Amino acid sequence: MSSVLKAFERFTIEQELQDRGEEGSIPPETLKSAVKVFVINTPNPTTRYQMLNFCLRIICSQNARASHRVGALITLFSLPSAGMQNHIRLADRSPEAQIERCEIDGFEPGTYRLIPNARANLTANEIAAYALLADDLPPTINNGTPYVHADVEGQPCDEIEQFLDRCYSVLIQAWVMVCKCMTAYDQPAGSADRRFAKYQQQGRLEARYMLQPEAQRLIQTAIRKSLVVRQYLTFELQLARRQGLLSNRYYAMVGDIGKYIENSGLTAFFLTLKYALGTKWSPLSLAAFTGELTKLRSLMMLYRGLGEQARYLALLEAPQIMDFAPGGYPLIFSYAMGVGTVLDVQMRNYTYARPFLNGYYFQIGVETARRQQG
Amino acid sequence: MSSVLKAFERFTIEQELQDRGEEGSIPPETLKSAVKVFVINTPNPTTRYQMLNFCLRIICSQNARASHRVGALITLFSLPSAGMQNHIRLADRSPEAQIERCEIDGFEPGTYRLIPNARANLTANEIAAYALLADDLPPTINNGTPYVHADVEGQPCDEIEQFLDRCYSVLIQAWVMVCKCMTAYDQPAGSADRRFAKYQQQGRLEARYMLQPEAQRLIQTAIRKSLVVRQYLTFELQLARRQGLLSNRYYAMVGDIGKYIENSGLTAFFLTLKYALGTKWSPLSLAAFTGELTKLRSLMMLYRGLGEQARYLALLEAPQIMDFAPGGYPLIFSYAMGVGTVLDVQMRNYTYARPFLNGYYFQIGVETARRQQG
RNA sequence: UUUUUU
RNA sequence: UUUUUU
RNA sequence: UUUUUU
Repeated sequence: MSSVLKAFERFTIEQELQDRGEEGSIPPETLKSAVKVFVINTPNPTTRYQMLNFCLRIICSQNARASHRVGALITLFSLPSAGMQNHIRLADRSPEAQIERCEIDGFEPGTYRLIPNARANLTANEIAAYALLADDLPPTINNGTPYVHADVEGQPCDEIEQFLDRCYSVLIQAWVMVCKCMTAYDQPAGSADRRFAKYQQQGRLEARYMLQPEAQRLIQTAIRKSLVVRQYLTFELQLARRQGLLSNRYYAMVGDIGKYIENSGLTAFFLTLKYALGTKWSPLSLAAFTGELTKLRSLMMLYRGLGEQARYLALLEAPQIMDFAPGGYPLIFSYAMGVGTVLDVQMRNYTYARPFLNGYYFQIGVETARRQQG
Repeated sequence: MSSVLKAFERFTIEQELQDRGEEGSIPPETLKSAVKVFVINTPNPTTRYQMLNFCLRIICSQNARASHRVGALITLFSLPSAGMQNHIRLADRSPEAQIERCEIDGFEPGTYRLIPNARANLTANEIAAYALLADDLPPTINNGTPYVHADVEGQPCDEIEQFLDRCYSVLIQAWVMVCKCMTAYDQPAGSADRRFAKYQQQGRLEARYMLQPEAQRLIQTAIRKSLVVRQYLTFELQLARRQGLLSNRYYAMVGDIGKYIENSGLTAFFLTLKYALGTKWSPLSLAAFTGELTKLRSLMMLYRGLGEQARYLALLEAPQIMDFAPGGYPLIFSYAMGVGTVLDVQMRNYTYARPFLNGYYFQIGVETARRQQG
């Protein structure tokens, strides 16, 4: 019959799209750890280099609380700001944060101790705790500094332009690790290898401030296992896609790597799109099977409806990412892999063997490709 | 099925075009090095020749700060201005700059020292620093001067018209190096060879003021690794495409070389356009594969939407350049190369062998071409 | 009534 | 749940 | 990421 099929499609579409909710939903007000973020009123470049080393060590430290690592990351990714108050008021949106502003006047010389402002609210004890924290690197980190070349922490900085080189090499390493932070981990990544090669050859990444592979993996894990940091990263990426061609050097790098971050972890979805709705002959083989096809169509409507942040799924780990799973269309997925295994050799390195991979439809993908070619 | 394919196309288009943001986006206010640019109130041609040699040496110097090289380049490319204040207020737009105007009254005779104005704010110490900086050429630069013929720095200039010849030969060499500054480097470039031959034979380039190959490579690198300079270059090119046929000699040369600068580094994109959407028979072979085709169509919409500056991608290194990468359509790219390898012998010198180059589709390009011909 | 998979 | 490439 | 030609 026919009208049954039409009602079937309309039902699929509605049941998928109904998970939209309201965009301005203020979720339940849960427990939120108090975070202390460091703000520097006037642009003291030596203070900022000190703070960058401070926070990189905090994050690299092992005996640090999660709120400590979060204050560290939110201060670190917010150092290039001119007026840092109104740039931390950007993370202020995030519901899972109750940050308090720490008005830093400087560092006690030669040591990691802090020098608070007058209006700021700080006691010496927490300062000493921070100090004893800021020097606790794991034993695998060689030479007691996160960088590969130990002298870098010792290099003095009083000119804004050198601090900018240092800060930006640091942050580009950070974002490059964020790229595969939720997906590929505990593994030396050829992908991050190549992204680092590219950003060196582009002169944005300076081997003068390269970080050791283990410190890279460490900051990757440390940013993954926090959330307010990733909400702030998404705030930043959505600012960096809002600027025109005229931009800072920072936001430019931000967007350049965001072009790699976006659409993270939805690989099976997009590969199915590519090797079934891209190759003009897939319904030529899978024409009977409209369930998966309307499934995918619903998924695309959902994607576009989700908003601009739809690309930051695996980053924000919002619930919706479960939808696009390849379980919702295993036959078309098996065919898409059976195609990609011959229309690409690079894809043969994908974890495409799934529990629900149809063997015969993968075989049909293979044979269709080999007939297209042979 | 069909409606799946239609939704697929619409989704591709939207996901590509949504990266537009807002044209007037004022990015995050990051750290910006203070730049001192030299302004000459009244048209003193001897002062301007002195300043041109001053800045060319500064840029060629090795022990100079980045803010120094930036002040140098922004003064150099802004010497032909009549009222230099309101021509530096053009670079004033750029967010990554906080330039301060240096009201120069002249040079102390026989030396590189500067003579400030009354209202200007300058101390002797920075003047001496500038002086000791302005004479620090690398050892590979022969004869202690950037030019090939040493006497040129010694040639006195009091008449505007000679200063103009010198200045403009300098600047045309600069722009010719800018042409392949982000793309092809650390290599003697036959392209810059031919552009220099052309601009000599056109009488715009004067072998009297030719610069040595190594000094060329040096200024190329020095302009690449700065950004505010490239934002100012783009300001200039967008002024030079706004004048009619009636123009100065300067802006005319500017635009003439901009016709080579524009659409920089997007070569794979345009070659795919040329050898797949140019040759009227490519869908004749690749008709099934509509994914890449709608991909390209989205790319073109994005290009046109980006604005007039869309041609200055690799120059401005704005984030968007990542989009047009040949990774987003490897099969059509392999076919386009398999075609261009027979419909052109010049293209055989392109770095077309990519990791994701399909061998069989390159082979199909080759065979289709050889059947068209044979 | 329920019962596989994600 | 994730996993190739840019 | 880039890479031929004008």
